[PDB]
Amino acid sequence: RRTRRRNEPPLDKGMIPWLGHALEFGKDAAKFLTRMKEKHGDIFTVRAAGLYITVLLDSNCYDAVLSDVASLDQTSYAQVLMKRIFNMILPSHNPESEKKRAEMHFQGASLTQLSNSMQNNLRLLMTPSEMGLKTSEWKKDGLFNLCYSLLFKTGYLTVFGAENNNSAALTQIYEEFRRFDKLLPKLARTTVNKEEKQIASAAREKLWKWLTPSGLDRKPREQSWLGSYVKQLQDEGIDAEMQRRAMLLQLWVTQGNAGPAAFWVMGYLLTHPEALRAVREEIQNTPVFDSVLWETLRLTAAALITRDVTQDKKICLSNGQEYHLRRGDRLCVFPFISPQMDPQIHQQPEMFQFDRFLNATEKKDFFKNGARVKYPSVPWGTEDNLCPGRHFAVHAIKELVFTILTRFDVELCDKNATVPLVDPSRYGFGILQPAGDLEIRYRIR
Ligand code: HEM
Ligand SMILES: CCCCCC/C=C/[C@@H]1[C@@H](C/C=C/CCCC(=O)O)[C@@H]2C[C@H]1N=N2
Ligand SMILES: CCCCCC/C=C/[C@@H]1[C@@H](C/C=C\CCCC(=O)O)[C@@H]2C[C@H]1N=N2
Ligand SMILES: CCCCCC/C=C\[C@@H]1[C@@H](C/C=C\CCCC(=O)O)[C@@H]2C[C@H]1N=N2
Repeated sequence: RRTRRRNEPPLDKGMIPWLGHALEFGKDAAKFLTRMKEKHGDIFTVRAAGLYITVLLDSNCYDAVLSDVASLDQTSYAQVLMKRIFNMILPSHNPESEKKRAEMHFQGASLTQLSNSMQNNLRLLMTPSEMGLKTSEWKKDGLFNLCYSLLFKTGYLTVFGAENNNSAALTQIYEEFRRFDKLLPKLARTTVNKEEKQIASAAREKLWKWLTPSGLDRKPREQSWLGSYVKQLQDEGIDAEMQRRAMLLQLWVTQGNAGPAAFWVMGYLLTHPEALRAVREEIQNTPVFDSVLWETLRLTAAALITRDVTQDKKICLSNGQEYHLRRGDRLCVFPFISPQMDPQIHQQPEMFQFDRFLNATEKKDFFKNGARVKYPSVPWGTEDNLCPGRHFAVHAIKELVFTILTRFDVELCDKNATVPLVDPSRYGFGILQPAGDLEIRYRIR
């Protein structure tokens, strides 16, 4: 029987013994945590599957709290998730030497080269023939499926240097990946039913084979990002089978957000003609588009930054009140709920307004009840630990949007359509994914 100690957050066990709020937290994390915020405020502790999870939603505390890596561990949870989702183990892996390299390969001159290759690869994949325009003037597709297809294939070819895969082989990989990706949330939660466990297992196995071209004598490039990664695993005594499985882990890490983000960007522009105009005008340093991307990320970048509490920690909210986390609990931080979707910070937060971050110049002054908000949106995580793939991802999103808007005419099938609702299963996992899709048609401009 867990009991609240002095200055611990509000405690909400739910009614189901042991299990607590696990189901509901899992089904839709935004709805459930919003519910709890309303009930309890900016900090509260929830029971889920025998564990107690403290959630911090006071955005000005995020950095200072998360900077404390002595009290807050990413690694052990990442292990469990790695096992549950990717059917993977990496005994004796040092995550530190590979965190450093991920940061170096995706910035500076290293990023310039990858971005160049990304551009070249996107051009190869946006040929009339690649766009399915060999049979008619117009081609019907879902905007989401199209945006993911194009960025997945570009990211893949660029980051893995997998030109060994032909046009139809890339389509097969993407489609298999999608079956895996679709199931990744349930898989992360251990909520997979019989059929879904089999589909997941089947997709993983095809991908493990396809992503490592075993039969080919392709000398590894050990100075590349992916090559140095495999070499490290090999030097750590990690067997060939696990190397093969790490490829699917690295595929998700690098390809599972950008295409989806580009979908939302395009979705919002196609449904907001004034935003589309201001972007199209600009396409002839891009302050407008910058704002459009940042708005899109406010609405759809929903990582649930999670940590295990390794030691008791005293924590302070903006009002000065003090709370105690206890060793063995989890801590979650959710910038989606606040600041991104906080109505006291961004008025009408459910609405896409392209200029939200433009003055009458970048808008940088934001407030909650007269308090300065340093970070009005937090898609890349916290200032101490910013996503190392962000510059690459933004480049890629720009490149797709630019290209589509310039070389294609793209129309919504239903003239009055809006962007689909969000598939709530996605909250916590990065860029959100549409419930259904946005039906479009396109042609060579
Ligand atoms: C729209 C695109 C993306 C978004 C919104 C996003 C979001 C995030 C967030 C919020 C974190 C912080 C995780 C944490 O603190 O626990 C993170 C970390 C990370 N991201 Fe991304 N990401 C994106 C794209 C990418 C891409 C394209 C790559 C690879 C090229 C990538 C690689 C990584 C890696 C390796 C980390 C781990 C940092 C660490 O904890 O050591 N991400 N991402
Ligand atoms: C505890 C899980 C840590 C996972 C560390 C690997 C980072 C993965 C990033 C992901 C962002 C994280 C989303 C929520 C993961 C939970 C967390 O990092 O606390 C996706 C893929 C890549 N960029 N975007
Ligand atoms: C939502 C995220 C789910 C994907 C799982 C993320 C996996 C994260 C691993 C992290 C730590 C996991 C295991 C390290 C210990 C290896 C072991 O003993 O199995 C970092 C980055 C990657 N490898 N090291
Ligand atoms: C990685 C963040 C996205 C996950 C979406 C929410 C799902 C599961 C967990 C939440 C609790 C909900 C169910 C507990 C089952 C997870 C487990 O067995 O570890 C919070 C955040 C994560 N760990 N604690």
